[PDB]
Amino acid sequence: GDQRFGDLVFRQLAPNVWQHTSYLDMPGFGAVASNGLIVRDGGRVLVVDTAWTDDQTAQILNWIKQEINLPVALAVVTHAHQDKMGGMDALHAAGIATYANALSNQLAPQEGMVAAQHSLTFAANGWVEPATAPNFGPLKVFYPGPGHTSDNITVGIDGTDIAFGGCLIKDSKAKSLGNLGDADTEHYAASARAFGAAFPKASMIVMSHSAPDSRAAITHTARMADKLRLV
Ligand SMILES: CC1=C(S[C@@H]2CN[C@H](C(=O)N(C)C)C2)C(C(=O)O)=N[C@H]1[C@H](C(=O)O)[C@@H](C)O
Ligand SMILES: [Zn+2]
Ligand SMILES: [Zn+2]
Repeated sequence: GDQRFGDLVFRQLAPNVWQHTSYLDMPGFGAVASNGLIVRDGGRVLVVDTAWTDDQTAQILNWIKQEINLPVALAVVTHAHQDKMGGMDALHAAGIATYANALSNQLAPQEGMVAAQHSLTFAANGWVEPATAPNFGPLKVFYPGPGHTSDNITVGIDGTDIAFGGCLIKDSKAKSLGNLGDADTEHYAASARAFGAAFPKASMIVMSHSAPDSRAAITHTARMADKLRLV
């Protein structure tokens, strides 16, 4: 079901949802996949996560313009690392309104990211304060607590069985939790379980670094995280 477009791969998940995949090329690293989402919300398109680079992100915009040809109303990025926020300048050059966790915007300069134009804040139960996420349509944004990073956020897509874990969630066969340099090893497992609880009807779990998985992804991530906590 994957389709190549330039150096990107797109996979349709639902009538109005596609996963975008881009691959990092510095000289020094493998071709590392990163996934995000494209959501058609009627007469506009919503983007979750940039690609690694501005150029790659501009390719995503060209795919959208060709294959959907509606205006991109907004992008939300799920934390301040390159694979999620590397393409902010391309979004801004295209005049797209960008949203991130307030904490992601505060971290951005230290991480080398361009901050999003707008800051999301969250209630104590983890749900985005809806004043800070105006006209998000089907995107249900949830901060599950610190895990992969302090600022990681997650997104459910209303009307579908899809929830997006970002880099918080790893696939049910993953051997490790990936990059833990910025991780909160005490709270990670609870944050993975909270994501599962926030979207209890989602049966397709989309994540940054593997194909869409079942809910087993969530329970396998929380286990690896608790193993890490107890060492
Ligand atoms: C580096 C990237 C990683 S670690 C990585 C992805 N899966 C890898 C792997 O070794 N597999 C065997 C699948 C290595 C992750 C991550 O594990 O979540 N994401 C990026 C970095 C990150 O998100 O922390 C970039 C954004 O700095
Ligand atoms: Zn990350
Ligand atoms: Zn990642």
